[PDB]
Amino acid sequence: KDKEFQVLFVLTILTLISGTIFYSTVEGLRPIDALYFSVVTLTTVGSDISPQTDFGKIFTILYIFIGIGLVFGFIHKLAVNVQLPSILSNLV
Amino acid sequence: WKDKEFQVLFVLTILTLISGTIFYSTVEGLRPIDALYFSVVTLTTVGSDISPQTDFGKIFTILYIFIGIGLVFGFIHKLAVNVQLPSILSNLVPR
Amino acid sequence: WKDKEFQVLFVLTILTLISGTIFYSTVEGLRPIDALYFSVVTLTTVGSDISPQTDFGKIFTILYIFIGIGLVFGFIHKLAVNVQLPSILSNLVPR
Amino acid sequence: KDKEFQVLFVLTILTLISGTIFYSTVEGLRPIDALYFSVVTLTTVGSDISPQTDFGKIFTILYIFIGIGLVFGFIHKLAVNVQLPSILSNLV
Ligand SMILES: [Cl-]
Ligand SMILES: [Cl-]
Ligand SMILES: [Cl-]
Ligand SMILES: [Cl-]
Ligand SMILES: [K+]
Ligand SMILES: [K+]
Ligand SMILES: [K+]
Ligand SMILES: [K+]
Ligand SMILES: [K+]
Ligand SMILES: [K+]
Ligand SMILES: [K+]
Ligand SMILES: [K+]
Ligand SMILES: [K+]
Repeated sequence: KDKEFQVLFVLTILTLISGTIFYSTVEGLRPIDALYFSVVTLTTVGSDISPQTDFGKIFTILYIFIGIGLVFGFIHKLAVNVQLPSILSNLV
Repeated sequence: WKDKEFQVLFVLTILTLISGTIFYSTVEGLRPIDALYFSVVTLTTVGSDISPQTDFGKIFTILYIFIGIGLVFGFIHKLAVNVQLPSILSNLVPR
Repeated sequence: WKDKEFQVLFVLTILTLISGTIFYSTVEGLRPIDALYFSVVTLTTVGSDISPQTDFGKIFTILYIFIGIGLVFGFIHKLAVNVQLPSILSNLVPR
Repeated sequence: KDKEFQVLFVLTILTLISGTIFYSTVEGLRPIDALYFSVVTLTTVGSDISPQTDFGKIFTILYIFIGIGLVFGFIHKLAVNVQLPSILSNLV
């Protein structure tokens, strides 16, 4: 029972939905490719493509500053939840 | 204005991004918007789909990376703790 | 063996990298060494020069990123504090 | 006077030298491009190329695990030293 995790999850999903909508409508990517671009951008993995429109470039700059902190907060909380069963099985 | 460290990191981040925009548009021939995009994705460690083509560009980018990552991520951290986190919390209050 | 959290993160990291090696060599057709390279650069956030071409590959990679980054960086942190830092310190002692 | 910073600097330079030597001899890159590859790898910015030899791929995997922590420790210490004059000029 972790409302902090639940809220971070919601915020992450909503942020990825917004990017998917944006890149699929403004940059003309298939939904899966718009989601992929959004994910590799906010996780800092990085893309092998870039936006073609000035609007898309500006959006991506702002999207990084809006979303990078949240995404890494979520990744951290996710890691705690995913590794804890193994830690506890190896402890008590 | 309450957190002076945040104020400094913000100004330094803006100046760093202006410097990169000027550099890449002059030396690497990018349009200013593409030079700003390149600077942002580089200093946040996202990475661009392109890379510098000139030796000057490569050397500058190495130095810009080392100095710039620390500042931009210091700014992102302060933005998260001083702006985004309080805004999220406020927006979760039932009214 | 003294730090059980480090032990768990190490094993989980190895299993995660084996899973990626198997996945990318089967679904994306990469040689195993290229699948391992891709998995490593992806989960450390370095990023590859390539990207998945199949929709299965794209979906898997999104999930692998979210689960894998946290584990691999947990491992890197533990490796730094429990192995690399004590080794550096020991190697700086005049004898 | 910061021996911690001095040591991190030395370790970083030696690590970048080793990568420059490796990628310029094994992967046939010009020195500047071997240094660039080493830097964007350890800082996690990422490269638009990859090693062509199996030896180079294996080396890069190990190089990441050997060097990423040190490089980020250095980047942090560098940031403290670079921003402190501005903070202090804005304070005392
Ligand atoms: Cl178990
Ligand atoms: Cl422009
Ligand atoms: Cl192979
Ligand atoms: Cl001053
Ligand atoms: K990338
Ligand atoms: K690329
Ligand atoms: K483009
Ligand atoms: K990239
Ligand atoms: K990165
Ligand atoms: K890359
Ligand atoms: K990257
Ligand atoms: K990159
Ligand atoms: K290659």
